[PDB]
Amino acid sequence: TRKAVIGYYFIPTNQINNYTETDTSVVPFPVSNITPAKAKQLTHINFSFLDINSNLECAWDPATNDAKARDVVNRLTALKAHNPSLRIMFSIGGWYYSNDLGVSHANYVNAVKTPASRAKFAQSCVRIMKDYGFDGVDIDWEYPQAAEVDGFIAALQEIRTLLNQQTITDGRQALPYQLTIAGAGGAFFLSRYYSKLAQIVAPLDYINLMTYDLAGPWEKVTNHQAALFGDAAGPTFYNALREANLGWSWEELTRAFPSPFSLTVDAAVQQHLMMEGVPSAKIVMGVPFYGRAFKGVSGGNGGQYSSHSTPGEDPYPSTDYWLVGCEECVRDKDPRIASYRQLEQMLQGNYGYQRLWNDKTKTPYLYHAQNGLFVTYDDAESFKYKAKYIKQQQLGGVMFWHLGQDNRNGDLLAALDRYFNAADYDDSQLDMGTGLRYTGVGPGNLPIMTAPAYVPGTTYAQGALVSYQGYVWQTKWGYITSAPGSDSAWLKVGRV
Amino acid sequence: TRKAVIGYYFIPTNQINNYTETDTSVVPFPVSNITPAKAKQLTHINFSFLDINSNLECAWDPATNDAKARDVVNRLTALKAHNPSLRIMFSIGGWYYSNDLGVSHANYVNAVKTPASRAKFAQSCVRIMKDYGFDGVDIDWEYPQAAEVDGFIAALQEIRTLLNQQTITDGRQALPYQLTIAGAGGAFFLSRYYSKLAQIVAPLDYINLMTYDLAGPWEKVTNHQAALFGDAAGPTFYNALREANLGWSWEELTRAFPSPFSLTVDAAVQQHLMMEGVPSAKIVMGVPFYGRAFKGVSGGNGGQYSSHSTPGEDPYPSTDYWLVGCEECVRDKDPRIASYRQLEQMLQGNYGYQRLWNDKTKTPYLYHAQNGLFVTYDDAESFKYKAKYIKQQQLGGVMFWHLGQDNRNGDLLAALDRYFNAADYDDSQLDMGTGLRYTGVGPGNLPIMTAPAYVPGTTYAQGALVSYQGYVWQTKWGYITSAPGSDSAWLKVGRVA
Repeated sequence: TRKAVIGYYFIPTNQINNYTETDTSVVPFPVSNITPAKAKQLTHINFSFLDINSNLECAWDPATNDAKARDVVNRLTALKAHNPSLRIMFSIGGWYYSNDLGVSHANYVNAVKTPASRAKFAQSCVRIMKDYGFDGVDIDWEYPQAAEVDGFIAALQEIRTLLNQQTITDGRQALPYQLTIAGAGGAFFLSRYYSKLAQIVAPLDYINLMTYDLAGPWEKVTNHQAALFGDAAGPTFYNALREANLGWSWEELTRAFPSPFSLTVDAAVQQHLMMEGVPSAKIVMGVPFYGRAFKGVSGGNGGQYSSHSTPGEDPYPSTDYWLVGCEECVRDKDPRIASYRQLEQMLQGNYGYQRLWNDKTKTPYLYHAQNGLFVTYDDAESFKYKAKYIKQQQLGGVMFWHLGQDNRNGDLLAALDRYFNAADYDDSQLDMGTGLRYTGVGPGNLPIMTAPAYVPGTTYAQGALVSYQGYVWQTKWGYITSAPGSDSAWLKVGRV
Repeated sequence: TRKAVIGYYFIPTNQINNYTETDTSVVPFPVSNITPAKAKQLTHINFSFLDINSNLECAWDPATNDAKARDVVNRLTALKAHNPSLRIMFSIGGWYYSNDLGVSHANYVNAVKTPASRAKFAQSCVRIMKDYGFDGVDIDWEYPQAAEVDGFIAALQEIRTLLNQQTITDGRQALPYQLTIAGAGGAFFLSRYYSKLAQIVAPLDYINLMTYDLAGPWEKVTNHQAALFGDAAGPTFYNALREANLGWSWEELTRAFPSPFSLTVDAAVQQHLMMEGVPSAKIVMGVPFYGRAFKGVSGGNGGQYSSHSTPGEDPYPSTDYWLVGCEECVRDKDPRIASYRQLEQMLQGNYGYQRLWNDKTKTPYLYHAQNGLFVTYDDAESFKYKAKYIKQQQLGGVMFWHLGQDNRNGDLLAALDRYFNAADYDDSQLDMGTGLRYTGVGPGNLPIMTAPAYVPGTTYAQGALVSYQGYVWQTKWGYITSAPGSDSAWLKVGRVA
C-alpha cells in the first residue's frame, strides 16, 4: 500500500482576502507553486485553517472573503487533474483557535457536548466539505481534555457516519471521503486522551502525529525538536502517560511508561502502538519543514543541551531579530522559527553557521559559534531515517507542516516521495544508529510467547509463566492459588 | 470506651466428640481452664470453627457429635454469668476450610453468589446462632477475591439486617448480636479485597486483623512474624496493594504503597486507615499466642534475618522434631510452631535458649546459639507496645489466636486486660522506639492543606498548589492550562478545610 504523504497548505485570512499568485510580498506561497510534479508526490493536502464558531458549527474565519476563499480552494482541487489519488482535505482548528487559552476554545468544548450539538457540528463539517469541494475532514483540536473526550469521540463517529453515506451517494468508492485528526506527538498533551486512543482512532483513516515542537524556547534546555531516537546526553522528561486515566496497575504503568524518558518521534509512535486497537497503518508520522532557533547558547556540544536566553512567549515579545541571515524572520517578526527554505539559504550565505549532525537522534542542527545561536530542524538526510522507520514500523505514512516552507525545488517533499516510492532508492543498508529506543510494553504491543496452560488447582511460585485466555502471564509473587484475570498476582506479559 | 479483647477458642472435631476436662492428652485446653477471672478479662470469645456445607448453609462439621458440641458451647456461654459484657461468638471458616485449596472453599464462593443464596446462608447463620446460644457471628474466609467480593459484601449486609431484627425480637438491646470478620493482616492477601474495604467494614462491629504469620517456613529469610514496627535490617517485601484494582494514578499508588516495605503490624493497620470510610474504632489488632520456629540459622544476629533450612510444606513432612524441649511439638508432630505456654517452659528448662529482644520491632525472639534455632513470638512485654499502639491509634481493641496457647495462669490474656484497664498500670512514658513506621498516604488519610483557589485561564508551573472542589492539588509538570480533576496534570495532595 502506498504510504500517505500529507502536506499542510496554510494560508492566513489576510492572504486569502488579498490572494495573488504574482507577489510573494502579499502571498509568499501561492497554489501555483504546487507544480504538477509536487502534486503527484503528495497523497493529501490539508488546507488550513477553518474553525468552529459560536454557533457551534464548522466555519471559515468571519473576516474571510468567501469568494476569494472559494477561488483558492478551487485552485487546489484543480491539482487533482495531475494525480487521481490526491485529496484536498480541510483542517479545522490549529493551535491558535483551539488551544485551552485560544480564541475559539469554548466552541470546541461546546460543539461536542450533546447528541444535538454533535449532530449539528458534524452536519456542518460535511456541508462545508461538499460546498467548497474538499475531499475529507481533518480536525486539529489541540487538545480535548479528559472530560471532553467521550464527546469528541462521539463527534468523530458522527462525522464518519455522514462521510460514509456521502461517499456512497457521490459514487466515491474509488477515493472515499476521509476523516483524520492531528494528534499530540508528545506525552504531556497525549496524556489528555491517551486512555481512549482506540475509540478516537476507530473512526479515522489516519491519526497524524505532530511529532515536532518537542523542543522550543519554552523549555530551559535547547534540544532537537524532532529527534527520531533519544540521546542520553540530552534532557529527559517526566512520562505524563503514567498519570493517564488508564486504570492500570503499578507494574503495568511502570513497564509501559519509563520515566524520565527521551521525548522523541519514536517515543510517540511506540506509545500509540502500546494501546490495543491502534493499528500501525493508521499512524502517520509528522515532520517539520521548519527549524526552531535559540540564542544565548553555550559551547561544548555545538549548541545542544544548553541553557539559553530565548523568549518563549507568543507573540515574540521584542523587536530584536537576531537570527542572522533570516530575512523571512524579519517579514514575520519572529527569529525563533525559520523555514527549511530560509535555513538552506542561511547555510549557503557564509553567515557563520556550521551544520552539525547528531547521529543518535538522526537529525541535523545549526550552531553559530560567534553569536551563540542553535537551530534544530529536519532535512532530506533526517528524512531518510524517518522514512525507513515508517516502512519498518508499518506506519500509514508521513505528514508535514507546511508546504510553503520547502525550498523552491521542493526537495523535502521530493525526498519523502523518493524514499517511499523510487525504484532506484535502496535503504536496506541505512544504519538506524544506536540512539535510545522507547521500550515500554503495553496491552497492544506484547511479545508473542509460549507457556504451559494454566492449571486450576495448581499453586504457582513467583515468576511462573502460564498461558490462559490467549495470553502469557507471570506471577508477581508466590503461592498463587487462583487464575490469571481473577487473581491480581498475575501480570500479562505475552500474547498467543 | 472499653477496648475489645477477642480470644479464639479453637477445638478440633475429635476433641469435641471426646470432650473431657480431666485428661490433657485428650483435650489440652478444656473450657474449665477459663476461670471467672479470665472470663472477666475477655469481651468476646470466638468459638471456632463452623463451616459452610454443600447445601450452602452455615453448619457444623458433619462428623460432630451434636450433643457433645452443645455441651462445649454451653460451658462457654455459662462464662457470661461472670461478665455481663462477654459474648461467645462463633466463627465460620478459618484457613483449613476456606483457603482457595481448602475442603469447603467452593461452598463459600457459591453461598454469596445471589440474593437467594445469600438470604439462605444468612438465615442459617442466625438459626445456628440462636439454636446453640451464641451471641454473634464471625466470618473467617481466607479470603474472598475478584468477583467474589461484591457477593461477600452483600452477604455481610444481609446477616447484619437479620441480626439487627433478631436483637429486637429477643429484646437484646443491652447486648446486641454482633457481626465481625477475621481480615488479612498482610498486603498479599489484603490486596484481594482491599479496594472495597469500606463496604466490607460497614456492616461490621469489628474487623479483626490477622496481624501475625507475617513470617514463617514458607519464607526464605527468618523474621519476626508479628513485628510492630520495621527493622531496616530485616527483609522487606513487594507491596501487593499497588496491584489492586483501585483506579489510582502511578503517583497515587506510589505515595500510598512504598515498595519494598516492612511487613509489620503497623503496616497492616495503617494500610486499612489509608482507605476512606474505614473507622479506626472498628479495627482490631490480632496478636499470636504462639511462636514459629526455624532451624539452620547462621548466627551473628541471634538468628534474625538469616538463611534457614526449615520445611515449608504442610503437614510437617519429616518426623525429625528438632525444636529442643518442645514436647508439645512432638504431640502435634510439628517443630515449627509452639504455644507461648510451651515456649515459656522451654525457656524454663535447661535447654540453652537465649530470650532476646528486638527494640525496633518491639518483639521478643529466642535464639539457640548451640543448635542454630530461631523462634519468633510475642509475650507480655511485646503486648505493652501493641496495647499502647491500640490506644494511640484509637483502634477497637485486640484479638488473639488462641486461648489454648496462653500459659496455665493465663498471663498473656491478663496482660492485655491490665494494659487497657488496670488503674495501677501506667504506660504514659513507654517509649515506642525508632522502628520504621508505615508512611503511605492515600486519599483516605490525605492531610488538611491550604492553597489559593484555582484560577481558570491561568497557566501554572510545575509543583504549583491550588485549591479546587474540596481538595488541594499539585501540578506534576509545567504550562498547565487545564483545571484540577481527572486531568492527568494535577495530583490531589490534601483536603480543604
